[PDB]
Amino acid sequence: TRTLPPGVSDERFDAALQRFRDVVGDKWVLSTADELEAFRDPYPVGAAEANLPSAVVSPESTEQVQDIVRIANEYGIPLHPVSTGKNNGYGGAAPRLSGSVIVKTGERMNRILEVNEKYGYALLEPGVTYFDLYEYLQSHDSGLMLDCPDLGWGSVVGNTLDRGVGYTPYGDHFMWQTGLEVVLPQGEVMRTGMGALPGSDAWQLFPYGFGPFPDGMFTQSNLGIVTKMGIALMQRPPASQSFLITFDKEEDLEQIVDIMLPLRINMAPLQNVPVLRNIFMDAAAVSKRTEWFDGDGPMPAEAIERMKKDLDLGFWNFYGTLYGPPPLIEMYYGMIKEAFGKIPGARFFTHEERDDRGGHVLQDRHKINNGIPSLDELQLLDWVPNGGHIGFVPVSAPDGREAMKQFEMVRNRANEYNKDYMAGFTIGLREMYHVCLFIYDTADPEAREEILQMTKVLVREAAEAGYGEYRTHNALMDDVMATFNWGDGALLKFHEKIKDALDPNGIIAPGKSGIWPQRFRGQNL
Amino acid sequence: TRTLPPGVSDERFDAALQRFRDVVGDKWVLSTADELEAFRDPYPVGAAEANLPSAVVSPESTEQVQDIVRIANEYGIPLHPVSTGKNNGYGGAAPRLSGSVIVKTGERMNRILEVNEKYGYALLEPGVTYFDLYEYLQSHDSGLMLDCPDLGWGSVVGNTLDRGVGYTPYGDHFMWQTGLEVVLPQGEVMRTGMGALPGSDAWQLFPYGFGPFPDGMFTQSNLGIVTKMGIALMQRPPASQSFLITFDKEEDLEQIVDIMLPLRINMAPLQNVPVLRNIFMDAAAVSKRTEWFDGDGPMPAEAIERMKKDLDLGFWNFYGTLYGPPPLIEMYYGMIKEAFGKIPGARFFTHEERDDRGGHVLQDRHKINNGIPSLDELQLLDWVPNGGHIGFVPVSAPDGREAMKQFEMVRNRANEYNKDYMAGFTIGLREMYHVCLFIYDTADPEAREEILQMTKVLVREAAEAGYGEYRTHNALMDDVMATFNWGDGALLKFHEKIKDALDPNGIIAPGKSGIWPQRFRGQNL
Ligand SMILES: Cc1cc2nc3c(=O)[nH]c(=O)nc-3n(C[C@H](O)[C@H](O)[C@H](O)COP(=O)(O)OP(=O)(O)OC[C@H]3O[C@@H](n4cnc5c(N)ncnc54)[C@H](O)[C@@H]3O)c2cc1C
Ligand SMILES: Cc1cc2nc3c(=O)[nH]c(=O)nc-3n(C[C@H](O)[C@H](O)[C@H](O)COP(=O)(O)OP(=O)(O)OC[C@H]3O[C@@H](n4cnc5c(N)ncnc54)[C@H](O)[C@@H]3O)c2cc1C
Ligand SMILES: [Cl-]
Repeated sequence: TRTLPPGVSDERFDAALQRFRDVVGDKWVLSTADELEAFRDPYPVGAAEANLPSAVVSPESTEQVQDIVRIANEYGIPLHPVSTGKNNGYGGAAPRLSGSVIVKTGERMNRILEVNEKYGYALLEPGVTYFDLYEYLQSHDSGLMLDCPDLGWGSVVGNTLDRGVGYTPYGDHFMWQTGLEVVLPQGEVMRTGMGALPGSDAWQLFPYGFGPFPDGMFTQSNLGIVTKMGIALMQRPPASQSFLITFDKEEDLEQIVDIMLPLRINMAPLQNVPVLRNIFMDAAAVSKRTEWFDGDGPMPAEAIERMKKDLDLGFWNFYGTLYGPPPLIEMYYGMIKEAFGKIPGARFFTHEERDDRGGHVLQDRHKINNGIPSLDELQLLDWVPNGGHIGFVPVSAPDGREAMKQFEMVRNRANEYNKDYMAGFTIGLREMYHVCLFIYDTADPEAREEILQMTKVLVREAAEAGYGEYRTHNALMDDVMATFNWGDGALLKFHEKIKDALDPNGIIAPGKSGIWPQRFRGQNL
Repeated sequence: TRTLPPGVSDERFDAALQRFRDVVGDKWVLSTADELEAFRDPYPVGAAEANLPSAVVSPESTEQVQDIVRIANEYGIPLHPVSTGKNNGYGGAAPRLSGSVIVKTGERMNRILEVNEKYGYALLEPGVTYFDLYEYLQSHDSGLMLDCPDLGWGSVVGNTLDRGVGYTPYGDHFMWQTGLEVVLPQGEVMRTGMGALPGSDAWQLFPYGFGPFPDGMFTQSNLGIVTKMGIALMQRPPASQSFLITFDKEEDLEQIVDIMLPLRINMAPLQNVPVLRNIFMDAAAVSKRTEWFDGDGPMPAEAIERMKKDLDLGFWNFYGTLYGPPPLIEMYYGMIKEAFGKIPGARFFTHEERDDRGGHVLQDRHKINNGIPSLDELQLLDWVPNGGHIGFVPVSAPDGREAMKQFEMVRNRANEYNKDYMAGFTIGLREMYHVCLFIYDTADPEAREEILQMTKVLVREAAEAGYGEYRTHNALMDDVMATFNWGDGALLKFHEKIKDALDPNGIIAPGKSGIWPQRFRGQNL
């Protein structure tokens, strides 16, 4: 049965589609069931269908975005803006609110507007992928490098707008975002920062501009459709070296984290984002689950030991990258070896010392940590048939006992649903993330429903222990925002007031981050 | 004549005052003419009286702040929140809107709530000064250091809330701010970030939390009264060394800036915030104008040469600090000397080589750059009798030709209004600030009016050249916000919509950053 926007008749929707076609062109509006299939969540959560788009509209310009927004206000049609729509693990391109129209800005708004070599920045449209930007930098013999997530096919802009992250020293994307242009919910256009000062050359140089600083309000947000965004770019160092440290025991996590923090907090000797990945995560990158175990339930201890031995990895595997002149790299690596070498059974390998199957993750991290985009990690999804994942990422203090508590409680819950504990821990400077990926058969309704029910429990149990998530899937946005309820839900009430003021017709991505406009509030959508 | 809130009778104001006394106590509400004199702008701008407070209220707790806000809503009383009220150069404690009540949060809300050594942060109430925090750190044998502005008597919180800055690697205060608690304009209380997740230990560890990131909306803002704020604190390095480079010629600025940028953008070898100060600024720090010139009009070339020779300084004076093990300091200093030494006439001095009168600024920067608070810079105000200053700080690209343009155009206008050109240039990573302090006799109505009219022209001329200011004085807030008018004033319209939604009764600091609530908009206040 045809997916329609809430409250919009078939006939009114057909009329609205024609209005959208008049703006963007006939071939740039998709609305048949088969056309829309590719815009459904590739990794669906829950057995029942959810997050169904009614159409996709691909504008070519900011003006076209403004016109689309105006039409949507006239008809009361919700709009879900994306850049490349590769938010896989958190819903893909699919809207939180079923019946919403996807506004795929990146399809045609895909220009690199400027890369400035001297000051080190890019000004981008949403369709510029990490692969696209890398190709530009390489072909122009740039001295700059980008910072990419694990998969290079996403958007420099879209990733930033969900507060996505990478692993170089510029890994905090939002931090390095500098200036944006946004179409607000009734169709008006605004530039932030020094972009608001006509003729300023400092849009990509100074983020704040004058007065209240608004750019963060457009991240994980439903307050507009971003059409341009700037980001700072780091100079490529003269040399780099990546390394792996394998740690043999599950319980080593406590000591690893307690050493990681002091080596990272001053940004040296751990100069990049430290990542600690468990054996399940590293095995999934290079092998299928059935290589190790084809039975029912959690993987047994004997099979875990076989993964470690066959791949020459530990239960916990630390990956890092060093940058600078060779003598600096040598000094930092010496410090790292001295510190982590206090853990019995730790073994060290550089990216030059591992050409085996087990070393494939090290080789991938060496690319990612050097701003070389990759799709190697798509192999994770071959862990089981029809593989998909959902991301579950609580934030906590960088403390070894806190890490052990999280490890144990998530693994306990995963075991109940016969899901592997595939996880790592990362630190920024002062904060810790528990990066959990649950991989499952997307073709199995039971597995889809298990994932939904399990992750709802994980969210609750984490919150009960004082951990909240930094980012989440469509299916969990209400649940996660409900955990941030200090002062009787004060934060959400604040967001709601702002949403209603900027979006009185309730058009833009209703329900993103649990923030619903008045007309949808309290309706179990 | 008694200063009253706009539209509020003597009798209604008296009733509101009594309600405030019922909340905070009789001695914590000030409302006599004599009491209020001390809360006037110490460095008034314009001949006519302006920015007059009607009262000062000193709450002891968040709950008291909430009750004050509720009372202000009921009686229509505008509230200007401050921490320590030392925003000298930009209005002091005085409200933009005459007749507003100052809410001096810092008088009694002055506790250090937490200093965490391991993760490196503080959680603070508004009344904690830089001197207060330094005394705490020293007395507890901390391994942390703070980042202070030039004068240590301000508030760690209040400074951050105006996007104030210091000069260590943690010089961007707002960047390192992590979590806040705020009373919104109708009296509800909210915590940002992980503070919104009850029981989280990560309020001061991870700034963003979940969903749209709002903390920037409370800086240079009138959207609430902040009651608590967290900030990250850097670990103190094992050693440090400060240095001065004197450059003899006015025209050397171009080359200095063009060398500064590449030495700073990678955060090495220039590890701290680079500052370049002119001879007027450095002379004023150590001497009176009449030492050099007692005549009418701009200082002649012969007197400028005498300042340089007697103080053994250049026209432009570069100050920097290096941190780390002695070998690292030596290497970086070598790189800096090699690079800047290409400018003919450059001379180098370390903080160990130069404890003469001219070197007093070097010794002060060595304190500031090491998180040691100081009030030595108050000596600037002795340049002339009854000395005050106004801050004028345009932002531009870190380009030598741009610097020369700004130098010349600001100096031209200063000369025309008989004001000394006291200025420096600083760079962040990618952006440049032209830090102008105009010192004048605050007791002279003509001088006050000249300052106002000159700075209005400077704001306009800067905007015409594509430069906007990062921060400004009460008297210039409307003018500066008017320059950020891309898209027919889109930015201000956005701010106004948010202001009216959160503050329907138009209570909090009307006119801050040029943002007026509906009831005051378009009224020439
Ligand atoms: C195995 C695996 C590994 C992963 N590793 C990482 C990783 O290392 N780091 C990481 O960050 N992610 C990671 N992800 C998640 C995901 O792949 C990336 O974050 C990806 O870059 C996001 O998709 P995108 O860039 O296409 O953004 P989009 O899907 O285009 O945008 C994401 C969201 O941002 C908002 N948005 C985007 N564009 C606009 C706009 N123009 N206007 C307004 N709002 C907009 C919307 O809410 C949208 O849903 C991983 C996923 C998988 C499956
Ligand atoms: C010679 C000289 C040198 C200076 N050098 C520097 C320098 O190096 N760096 C720099 O940043 N400044 C500098 N200043 C400016 C000024 O001294 C400082 O920034 C000072 O720290 C600001 O005053 P404060 O900390 O008392 O903040 P306050 O005056 O208390 O607050 C400043 C503003 O922030 C807001 N605010 C404060 N508290 C709250 C609250 N609780 N809730 C809501 N809003 C609030 C208000 O708008 C308020 O007016 C200099 C000034 C002079 C005269
Ligand atoms: Cl409120």
